[PDB]
Amino acid sequence: VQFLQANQESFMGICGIMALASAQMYSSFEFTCPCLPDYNYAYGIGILIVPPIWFFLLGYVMNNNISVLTEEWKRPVGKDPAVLRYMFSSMTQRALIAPAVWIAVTLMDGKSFLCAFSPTADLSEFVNESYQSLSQKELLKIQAKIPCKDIFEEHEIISREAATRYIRCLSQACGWTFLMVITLVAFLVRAIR
Amino acid sequence: VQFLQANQESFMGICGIMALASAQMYSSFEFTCPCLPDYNYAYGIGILIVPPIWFFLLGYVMNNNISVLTEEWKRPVGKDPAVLRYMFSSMTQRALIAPAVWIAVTLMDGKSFLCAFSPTADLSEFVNESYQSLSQKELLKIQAKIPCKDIFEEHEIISREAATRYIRCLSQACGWTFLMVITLVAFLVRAIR
Amino acid sequence: VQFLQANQESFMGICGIMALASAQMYSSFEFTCPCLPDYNYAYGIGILIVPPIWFFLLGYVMNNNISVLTEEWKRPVGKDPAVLRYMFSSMTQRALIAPAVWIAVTLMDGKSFLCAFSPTADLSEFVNESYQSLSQKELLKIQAKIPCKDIFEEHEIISREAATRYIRCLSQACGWTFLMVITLVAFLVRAIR
Amino acid sequence: VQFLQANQESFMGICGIMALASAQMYSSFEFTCPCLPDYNYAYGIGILIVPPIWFFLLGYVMNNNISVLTEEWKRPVGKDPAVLRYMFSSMTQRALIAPAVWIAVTLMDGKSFLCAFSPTADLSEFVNESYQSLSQKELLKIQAKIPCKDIFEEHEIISREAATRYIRCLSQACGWTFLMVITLVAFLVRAIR
Amino acid sequence: VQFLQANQESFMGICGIMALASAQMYSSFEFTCPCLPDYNYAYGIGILIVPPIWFFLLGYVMNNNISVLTEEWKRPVGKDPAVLRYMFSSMTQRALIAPAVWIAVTLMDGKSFLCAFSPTADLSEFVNESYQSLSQKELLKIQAKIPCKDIFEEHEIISREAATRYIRCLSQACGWTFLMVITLVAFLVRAIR
Amino acid sequence: VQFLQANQESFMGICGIMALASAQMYSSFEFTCPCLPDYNYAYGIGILIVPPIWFFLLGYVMNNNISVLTEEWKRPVGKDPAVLRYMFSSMTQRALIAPAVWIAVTLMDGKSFLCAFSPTADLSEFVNESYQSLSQKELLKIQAKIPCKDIFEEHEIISREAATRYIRCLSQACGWTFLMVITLVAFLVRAIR
Amino acid sequence: VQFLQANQESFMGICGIMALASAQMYSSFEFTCPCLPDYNYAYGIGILIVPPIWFFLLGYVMNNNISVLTEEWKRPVGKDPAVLRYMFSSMTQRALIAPAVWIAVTLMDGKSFLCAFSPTADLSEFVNESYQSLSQKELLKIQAKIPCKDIFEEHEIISREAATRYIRCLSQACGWTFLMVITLVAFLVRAIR
Ligand SMILES: *[C@@H]1O[C@H](CO)[C@@H](O)[C@H](O)[C@H]1NC(C)=O
Ligand SMILES: *[C@@H]1O[C@H](CO)[C@@H](O)[C@H](O)[C@H]1NC(C)=O
Ligand SMILES: *[C@@H]1O[C@H](CO)[C@@H](O)[C@H](O)[C@H]1NC(C)=O
Ligand SMILES: *[C@@H]1O[C@H](CO)[C@@H](O)[C@H](O)[C@H]1NC(C)=O
Ligand SMILES: *[C@@H]1O[C@H](CO)[C@@H](O)[C@H](O)[C@H]1NC(C)=O
Ligand SMILES: *[C@@H]1O[C@H](CO)[C@@H](O)[C@H](O)[C@H]1NC(C)=O
Ligand SMILES: *[C@@H]1O[C@H](CO)[C@@H](O)[C@H](O)[C@H]1NC(C)=O
Repeated sequence: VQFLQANQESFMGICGIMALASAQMYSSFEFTCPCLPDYNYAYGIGILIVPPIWFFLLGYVMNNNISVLTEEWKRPVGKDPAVLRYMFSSMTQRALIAPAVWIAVTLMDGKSFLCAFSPTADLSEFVNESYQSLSQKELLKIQAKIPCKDIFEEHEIISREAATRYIRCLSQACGWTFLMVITLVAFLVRAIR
Repeated sequence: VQFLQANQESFMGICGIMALASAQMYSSFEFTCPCLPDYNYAYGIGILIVPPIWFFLLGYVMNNNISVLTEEWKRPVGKDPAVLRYMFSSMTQRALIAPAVWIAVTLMDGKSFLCAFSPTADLSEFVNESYQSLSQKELLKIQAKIPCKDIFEEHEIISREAATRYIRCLSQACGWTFLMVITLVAFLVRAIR
Repeated sequence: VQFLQANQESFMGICGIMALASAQMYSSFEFTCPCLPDYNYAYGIGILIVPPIWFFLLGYVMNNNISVLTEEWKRPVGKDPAVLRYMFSSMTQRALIAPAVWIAVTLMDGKSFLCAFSPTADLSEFVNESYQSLSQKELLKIQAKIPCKDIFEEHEIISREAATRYIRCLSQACGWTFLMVITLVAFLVRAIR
Repeated sequence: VQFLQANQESFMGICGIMALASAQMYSSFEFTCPCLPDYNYAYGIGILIVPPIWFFLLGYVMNNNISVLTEEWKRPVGKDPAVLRYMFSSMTQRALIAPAVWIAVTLMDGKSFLCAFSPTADLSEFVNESYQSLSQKELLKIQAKIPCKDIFEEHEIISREAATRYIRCLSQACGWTFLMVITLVAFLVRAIR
Repeated sequence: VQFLQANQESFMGICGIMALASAQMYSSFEFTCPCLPDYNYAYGIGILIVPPIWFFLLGYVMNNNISVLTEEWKRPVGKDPAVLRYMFSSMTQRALIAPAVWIAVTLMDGKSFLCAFSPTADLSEFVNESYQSLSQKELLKIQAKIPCKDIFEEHEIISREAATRYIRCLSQACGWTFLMVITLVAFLVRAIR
Repeated sequence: VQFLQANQESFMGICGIMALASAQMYSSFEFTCPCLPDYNYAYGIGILIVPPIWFFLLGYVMNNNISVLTEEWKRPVGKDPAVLRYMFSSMTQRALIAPAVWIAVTLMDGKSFLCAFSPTADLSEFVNESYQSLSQKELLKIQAKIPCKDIFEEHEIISREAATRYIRCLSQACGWTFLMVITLVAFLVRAIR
Repeated sequence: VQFLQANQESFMGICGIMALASAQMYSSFEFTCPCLPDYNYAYGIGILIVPPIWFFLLGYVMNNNISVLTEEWKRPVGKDPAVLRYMFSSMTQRALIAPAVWIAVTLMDGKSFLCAFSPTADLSEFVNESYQSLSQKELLKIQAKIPCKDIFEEHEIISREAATRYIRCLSQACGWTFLMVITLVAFLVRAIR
């Protein structure tokens, strides 16, 4: 939370104020994995996918030049040819910021990955040597409870903390690759056009 | 609480100051489920319904142009035809902000859902296999105590934490659908009129 | 306490500065129920009643136009007829704010209700089935100790937490009804006069 | 401590800055009852009495018009008759603020009352039924240790927490009566002169 | 620490900024009594005596008019007779502030008194009745360890907390007498010269 | 986190604002060593290497003179000869700040060193005397779990805390050498060119 | 950390901003004694010696008049004779501030002394009476672990807390002597030149 208060007053700005808004909203959001073999994937991917869509729509709405764009696109011939495209692309670029920040933040803190890819993941290195031959339905039901400290009661079968750290490392690697690709794309866009 | 201090000074504004007011008021509100089979639904739905109504009335009151609206609507013919409707609709739109923020915040933190829909919910996956045949009145009385950590003393029958996470996920899904529908409506309103 | 720091700088104001003053004073006030069958009601109703009276007097005192009102009311004929009534009613309205805030805050946090109406309340649903036939003097003395966690040592007779939550819900319902009635009255006053 | 930071910037002032100074000084003062039958009363009454005297002297000193008052009172005839009395009374009134704040704060938090009036108080309702006949010297020595959690080791004789709450309620009642009388006096002074 | 942040911005000042500097420096200073019969007195009196001397020297150094004073005192006859004495006395008075604040703060928090006067103090009321006849060298070595919670392991001989509270009360009494005498002297100085 | 809030407002700046950005980002980054003999080195070196590369790219992007550099380098002959090189080198120098801050901070807090060089390190002084003759594959697998408090369960073989402190000291030595070399290079650059 | 935030805004300054920088950097630095008989002295003296050297170099670099000094010292005859020496000495004096602050802070908090002089110190008063005759190599290895709470497991031989307090007192005495000598030197410099 201190990171938001620090990065504040930097723009001082409406463009770079939704970024800290999304970051702080994630910081004050109670992630709760259902820890069920059926609804884990859905919940994880939903937390990963839906809030950025909503932030996109919100950034499109809060821009004071949607009215003019609608008025011009509505006429068969509006009062120029492509200053409209300019402000439209500027609006889209300004809007695309907060979704990227949300996705980066939720990837660096690998809760959604841990909640989503836990039941199906291949954890054969962490499963105990005694219970190394059992129905994968049992392993599904057990591994589903890994992101839940309070519900997991199968310490004699799978080390919970080892698998947690493994999947969190995977999630952080993915987040860093995402950040690098995004920054390269921004570099090309600013250096070409 | 840090989210409110961060989002402050953004408008700097009386319109976008009731939003943080309602958010902070929820943050500093001691939600207390009665954990009784009779008054759970009432308390949950009341916390969900009444404070937004009060915020609506308050936002209507704090606007300095209710006096002029009353004076004009009181005359059979006032000193124009529809600049009154304009300021009235502006007042209503400004007022409708804080109820939406309250409902969104109280849905993302699924306490009201957990308090309200716990006694009647169908929790057959979490009920123990031994006590899978008993009077639904007993299950009513037991499930009523799920939102109360201090009162629940039936660990041999129902896993409390699993059901809590389940209902909290449901509540968060509902909150996200609410936010998306609200944002789409705002988008249409700003893009048409 | 963060709510006061957030709502600060909003008026920026002497009128809307006693509200946060009373709220913060309640936040930093050590409520201590005597937990005796004789002095519970007195203490609860006193905490509910006296501080708003004091805030009323204080708001009357801190207004710089009591001297002029006294000087005019003292003369048999003062130097107009009813600009005095105007400033007097404005002073009274400005003063009536902080008592309302104090009463609302102390009702939402149902300590005074829990301290006051505990010894006399009808708690027959929470009393154990074994001790369901005993002198109501015994129940008086026992229920008096409900708001005190450190003094209550009768867990085999009455569930303390259940009764606490029950009475806190009642208090919050009363507080919400109070807020709604107050806001309706303010609405009528602003819309008529 | 948050109350001081909140009430700050309100005057923005040298008059209403010693009030928060005294309040904060009490907040950051380590009250330590000696818990001995001989020095309890002395310590309690001293903490109640001496700091307000010191604040009075300090408020008299920090006012830049003591030099002129001394120079005029020193002459047999000074260069008017009673503008001196005016500034003297203004200085005295400005000085009398911080002692009142200190006394109110130290009364609302009933430590000085608990430390002072504990050894001599009549606690016959809290003394156990077994030890209801013993030399009042023993009760003196025992009750002296009531404000000390770490020293009290006579739980089989007197309930410490009950007596603590009782005396704290008495102290808060006294503090509220003090505040009411002070505010009434200020009201009369402002409404008459 | 909140007291310093509160008293800040009051002067807004270089004179009244060393006071909060010394107070905060004491607040962030790790007092560590050696708890040995030989070096307790030395450490206590040193913490009481040396830092105020250093603050005196520092306040003398940070004043931009020592160069002129040296240049004038160096000449046999400088370019007036006693405007030098005026600025010298003003410098000395400005410098004497921080030592007083340090001494007051370190007296109100009776650590230095507890560390210094513990081995030699007469604690015959707290010593157990069994060990009331033993070589005062043993009592010296034992009482030396009173300010150290981690080292004291003689609970069967002397109550540590009782003696701690006793000596802390003595220290606070001394601190209050010091503050009163200082304020009286300042009053006389401002009212005479 | 307080260090960032303190060093803020110092530049008041876009150049010296990415430094605190990177420092705060490290402060709010959840380092999680996988504690596996295969992926420890990779994770440690990645955390050490990749974020500074990303900060370099970001500092290159956020500078408003990449467009002009591209436009000039694109032409066979641009509209001078080497004012381009000047602004290019200034941009590169401004960009190189945040990577250095990240590397210094992550070296002073020896987590990456502890995670990376733990499985291969030579810890023969800390290994117990009983298990001083065993397959280095066993020691590899065991030492891999040293940075994980929750996973390490081999206290009868290797002291975890001793090895942790050893490797953290090594990391801090490396960080200090890095800082010294960087500062010497900056000194030469500023004193020559 | 609050001391830095308090002493901030005092200069408001680039000269007196490195002082708080070094103080805060020490506050947010994880001191970790290796607790080995060979590398304790090295680590302690290094933490005491190297960071002030780096702060000296940094303060020399951040001053905007090293370029002019180099340009003038480079010529056989520069465009006056000794205004160069003036700005050079001013730069050196401004640079010497932060090393002094670092050394003072690290001496008042006697970790470096405790880490460095623990293995070689003469602790014959704290060593148990049973183990008062043993090879000083054993005492070396044991005393090396005194600054480490988690590693020290020889409570039957040496009291760890007593020796810790002893060495911390020694370190604080040294720090106070350092501060006094530094202030006297500054006094002489300001009063003579
Ligand atoms: C594996 O299972 C055995 C029981 O067969 C148990 O004793 C052992 O502690 C388990 N180990 C792990 C790492 O789960
Ligand atoms: C279910 O009930 C049995 C008793 O028949 C008990 O042993 C078991 O622990 C219970 N399990 C759960 C998950 O409630
Ligand atoms: C009720 O009293 C019985 C003793 O007759 C006791 O065993 C039981 O735990 C009590 N239950 C409650 C809810 O107080
Ligand atoms: C009163 O004393 C008796 C011993 O006679 C003891 O058993 C009981 O717990 C005591 N009760 C209280 C409230 O002190
Ligand atoms: C005093 O010493 C006796 C042993 O003779 C011990 O039983 C008792 O607890 C001690 N009391 C105190 C207050 O030290
Ligand atoms: C070393 O191993 C032995 C068992 O042979 C055990 O008793 C001892 O505690 C161990 N010591 C350490 C420091 O690991
Ligand atoms: C000293 O060693 C003896 C064993 O000979 C032990 O009983 C005693 O507790 C030890 N005391 C200290 C202070 O180390």
